Amino acid sequence: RKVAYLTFDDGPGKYTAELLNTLKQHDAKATFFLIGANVKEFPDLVKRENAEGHYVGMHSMTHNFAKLYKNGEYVNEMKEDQGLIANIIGKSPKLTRPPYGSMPGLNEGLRNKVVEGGFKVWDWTIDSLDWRYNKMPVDAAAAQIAQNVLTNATKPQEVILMHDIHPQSVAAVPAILKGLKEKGYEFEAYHEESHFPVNFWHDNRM
Amino acid sequence: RKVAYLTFDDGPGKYTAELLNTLKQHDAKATFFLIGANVKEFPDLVKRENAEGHYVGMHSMTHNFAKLYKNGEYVNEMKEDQGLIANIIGKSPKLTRPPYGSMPGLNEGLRNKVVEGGFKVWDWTIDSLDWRYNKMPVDAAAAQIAQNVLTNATKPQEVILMHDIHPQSVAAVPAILKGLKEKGYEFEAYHEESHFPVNFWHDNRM
Amino acid sequence: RKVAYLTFDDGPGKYTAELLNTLKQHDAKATFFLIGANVKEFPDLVKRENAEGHYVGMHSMTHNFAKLYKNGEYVNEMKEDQGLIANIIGKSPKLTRPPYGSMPGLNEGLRNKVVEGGFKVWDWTIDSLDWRYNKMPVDAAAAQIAQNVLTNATKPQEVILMHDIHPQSVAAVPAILKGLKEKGYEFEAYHEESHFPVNFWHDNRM
Amino acid sequence: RKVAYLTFDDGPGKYTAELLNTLKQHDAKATFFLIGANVKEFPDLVKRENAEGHYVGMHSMTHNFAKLYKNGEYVNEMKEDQGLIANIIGKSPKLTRPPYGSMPGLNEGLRNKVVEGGFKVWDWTIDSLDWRYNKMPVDAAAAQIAQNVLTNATKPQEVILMHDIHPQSVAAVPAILKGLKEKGYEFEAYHEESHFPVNFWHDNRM
Ligand SMILES: NCCCC[C@H](N)C(=O)NO
Ligand SMILES: NCCCC[C@H](N)C(=O)NO
Ligand SMILES: NCCCC[C@H](N)C(=O)NO
Ligand SMILES: NCCCC[C@H](N)C(=O)NO
Ligand SMILES: [Zn+2]
Ligand SMILES: [Zn+2]
Ligand SMILES: [Zn+2]
Ligand SMILES: [Zn+2]
Repeated sequence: RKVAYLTFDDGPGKYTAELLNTLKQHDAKATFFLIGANVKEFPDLVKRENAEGHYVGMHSMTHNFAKLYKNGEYVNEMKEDQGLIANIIGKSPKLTRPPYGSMPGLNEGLRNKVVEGGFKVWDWTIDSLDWRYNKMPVDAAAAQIAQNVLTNATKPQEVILMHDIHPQSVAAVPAILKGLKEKGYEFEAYHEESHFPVNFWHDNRM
Repeated sequence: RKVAYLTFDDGPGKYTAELLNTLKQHDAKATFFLIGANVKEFPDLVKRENAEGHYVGMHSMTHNFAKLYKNGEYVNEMKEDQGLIANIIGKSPKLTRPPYGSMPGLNEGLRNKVVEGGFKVWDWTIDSLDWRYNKMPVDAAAAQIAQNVLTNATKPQEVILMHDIHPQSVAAVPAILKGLKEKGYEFEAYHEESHFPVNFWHDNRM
Repeated sequence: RKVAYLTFDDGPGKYTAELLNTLKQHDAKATFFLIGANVKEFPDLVKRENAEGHYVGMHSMTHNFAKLYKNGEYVNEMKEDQGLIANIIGKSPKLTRPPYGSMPGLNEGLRNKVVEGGFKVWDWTIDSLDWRYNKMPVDAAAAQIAQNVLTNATKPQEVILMHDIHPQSVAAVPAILKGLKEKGYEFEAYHEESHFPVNFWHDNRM
Repeated sequence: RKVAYLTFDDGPGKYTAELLNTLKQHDAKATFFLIGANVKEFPDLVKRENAEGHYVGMHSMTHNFAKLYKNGEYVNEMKEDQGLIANIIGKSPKLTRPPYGSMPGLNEGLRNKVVEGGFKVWDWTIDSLDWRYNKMPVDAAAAQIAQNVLTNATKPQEVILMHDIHPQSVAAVPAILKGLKEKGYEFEAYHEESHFPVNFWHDNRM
């Protein structure tokens, strides 16, 4: 069967509640990788995301490339983010989504620490390219983003990269949600017990 | 709708003519990001690149991370470079390719200065890793470099990072051209009028 | 009669146990040259290497070129490393593998002292270059590293240089083990009584 | 048809005349790559080799790995050696044979200088392994060396690596001369107008 994993990064943000409504209204479950600072200021949205059956994973504290990878703080930031999230939803998530992807940032050393810290790493198989259409008219932008993901949806499993801190991104989702549904896809959240590898390194320990 | 953008960096140099010839035989256009000192040493090579339908953009004067980013010479160096190139081909190009990529060197300040200067910044979506294959037979280095490229071309647009200043890179170009062409790609040069953002910062102003 | 001597340097490490299993699974014997710091921290892995029919040789304490060769600490470091290994496996190995190879580091003075100390020296006849392949997907890297080795196996004896301290390296070994066996090689460990010279200096006293 | 290019390195030496006799009486042509100091001390042998129709190439001045490749003195030494030989045989030879082979020593920069200085570079396709049997009974040693090349001779063109500064090598030559002669090989010397590439880098400019 075809399963589609919508993933949303850099949240929560001010369009997240509209997204959570749009998703719920189509009974569609998704995954959110949250930044620590946005977890601090939107505890409600965090609690709601988990409450409406979506997976709530980490996307670090600083979203800073040099700190995470060059200064080796990745796993440390993923753990601190994990704590903040656990304080709200009462579970300690294991799935991380690397800021800027894992390639080339997540070197062999840091990949051991992730494995040793108990974390998984997910990248994506489709880039919605939503960041291109920023600060542009929302509906035109969103329609293009929609077509971006739909025409690249070909494989039995797909992990789609989006950003709910962008209006054109959240606006893109309704057209994506059932356009993908007719191609036979279903919209699941990530489940830890059903982990399968999706990382640029093809590193199957994560 | 598929378009491959071969880009070659740190040229011109002693293999560039052989590469320019390979490009010509295949009627393939591409893009060159030049270092200022090589602009001055091989001024006729520059002419010919632009004369055969390739884009000529800048890749700095010093290629020195500390000077470019920590000290913020970037926009200066790309301007100086631009001037040299203009004096030879007439055009003042706008596109720049950052040494060592934009991430994390081009901070928001420099990025502001870039867009303020009218300049533009390209990174890449495929890294051929061509320059690292320098301690094996050239023909075998070229085959692994071609394979790297051919097996990552998937998106409707691909910006392929290469260097025309290593023999194994230029030797890879024939295999790469034939392979991608099998995959339905066209080999156009960058066009100024037809710009779309391609950078690690996801900053669509540049 | 064709024999392939897989040698693994700078271990033991965190992929070593998995390497030991893959070896064991193909009924294959190999050689390990160990650094002093890792013999101390992975003593079990050392005993297992020996216990499972592999040769356990030295690869110094510091892996530092200036201390080993410029300051002449080579024989000292190999002796200290020898002591550490013997406290674990109960025999004092004589074969050493020079960090960075013997050329040009092991000058005649040090080569004389090596000879006067009872030590043997092995360089290699095939460089897998496996450690250089740390910036691509691990399976892709392993396949190219396999290719490197398979295409250079031409002589009845081949001493292949690898590193069991990198993920892409241990992943390459299955394809190497299957290609070379198909090319007719057998995978033996170094035996001290059967010593034959393999060094860049063509010095057959080592 | 089959042609065998016997090449002898590091000479001339004290068995060179005995080899030149062994060659002449078997109506056999060869190639000698000479060290500058041995050219200085054996002008007769140098003159004789050319006078008797063999090719006389360079093998550098110091035979020092670090000087040649790391300090980039390779081409300088081949030119200084070229001068010495030209003063004897009245022509300036173009073919050089890299001490310790060209891999990895002859990097891309140096391969350009060799190309720009007008030099060619030959490695070999067969290593006689003659250095292993040094200071050993000449008779046994020579027989093994003879077969070493014989068991590795399969291709229409073969460049055998030998050393006429060793007794066991020169003694091996008679037996080699008859194994190859039976396989249909002919023993021609290298001649410059018929140059074809034989180098570990597969750099076909050399
Ligand atoms: N607005 C996008 C900035 C960062 C994009 C990058 N792909 C990432 O870290 N997504 O979570
Ligand atoms: N190993 C240093 C990186 C150099 C390559 C870099 N990607 C670049 O600027 N190419 O043009
Ligand atoms: N310059 C890289 C050093 C690694 C290769 C070297 N031959 C070695 O020490 N192996 O153990
Ligand atoms: N007696 C062997 C010393 C040098 C061997 C090496 N293969 C070489 O440079 N031959 O010319
Ligand atoms: Zn992000
Ligand atoms: Zn560059
Ligand atoms: Zn080592
Ligand atoms: Zn030599």
